[PDB]
Amino acid sequence: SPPDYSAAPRGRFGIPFFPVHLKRLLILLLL
Repeated sequence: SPPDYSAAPRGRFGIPFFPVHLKRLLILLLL
């Protein structure tokens, strides 16, 4: 391809490590 931009933004409309805490809820539910 041409190069891409998948370097996830943060501190302005972006994806920090947020799904950790939530997937940890699901893992605990399973546990």
